Amino acid sequence: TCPFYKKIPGTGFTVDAFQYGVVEGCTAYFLTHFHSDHYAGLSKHFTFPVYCSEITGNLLKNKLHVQEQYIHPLPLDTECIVNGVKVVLLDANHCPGAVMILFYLPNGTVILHTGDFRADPSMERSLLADQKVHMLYLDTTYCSPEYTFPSQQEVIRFAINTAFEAVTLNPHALVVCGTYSIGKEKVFLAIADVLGSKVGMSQEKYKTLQCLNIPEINSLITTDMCSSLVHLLPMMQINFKGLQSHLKKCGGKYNQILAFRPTGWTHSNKFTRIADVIPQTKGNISIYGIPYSEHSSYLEMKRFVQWLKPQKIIPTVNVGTWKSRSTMEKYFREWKLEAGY
Ligand code: NI
Repeated sequence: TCPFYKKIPGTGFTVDAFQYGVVEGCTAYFLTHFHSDHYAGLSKHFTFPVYCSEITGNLLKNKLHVQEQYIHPLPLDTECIVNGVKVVLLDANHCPGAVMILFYLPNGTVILHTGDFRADPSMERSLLADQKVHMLYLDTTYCSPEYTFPSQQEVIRFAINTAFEAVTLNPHALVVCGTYSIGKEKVFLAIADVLGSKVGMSQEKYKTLQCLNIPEINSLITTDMCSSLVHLLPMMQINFKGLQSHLKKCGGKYNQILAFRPTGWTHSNKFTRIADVIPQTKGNISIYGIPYSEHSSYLEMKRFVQWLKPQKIIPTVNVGTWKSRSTMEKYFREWKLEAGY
């Protein structure tokens, strides 16, 4: 049964709630972004309206094959009426097509649902700066002070330099990047760029990428593996036994892989900086875990919440245990007492 934190009071609207069957009362199903925990349930047979970004609509149409008439894409940063209720979609700084949604209720209450987000100061000068927000449905993936990670720009810097050095030291070395969903395209697009290559990938992954309205995309990516020296592979496959496997397939065109595993947080964030990272090494194959996050650090979250000064906060992540719930509320109270709202 759909949990209360997926429902928007005083509307027929639900958010990321596609896996419960028909939800009694729901006139409209919003989808914040194309990630499978959020879309779980969708298929060609859905015949209720979906509201989502243009880019999420492309993925629905071409990867799940939902019928064009049930996909209502909306532009960002634009006041739109949906079943007689004003809404705005805002960029979430998560993966391509990912949005937060502003709901202006008839009674005058205002609700922000963040979907998944990496909070950023640029949001403080969006349409959000114009009015008060009473309820906040918040991505709490990393709502605990151990969760620090570097900026995306830092991480991209590290990657570009690592890659560029190896390739210039050994021109028969391959770069591999692991992937399993949309997100984090910047890692492989930045490396490819520095090296003068397109990124090579399977046919399903090329198709996924051709949905994303990335500008100049036909120049950056290809399905021809031989032609390219940055390859994408399934994240499952990014290990020694499966990289060796892949190192064979190329057929003696490269003598050394240098792979990158973009991760979220891992416990070595607690002890080591980005400039002091090292790989695992079994022969000629090296593997960097790099902590490129598309979720708020604790500090980024805390800041955003203290600027917003919401009257109420409803968690959408880590809500399944009383211990996580309790710890979260404790941080919410600290924040509010520090900030005086
Ligand atoms: Ni996500």
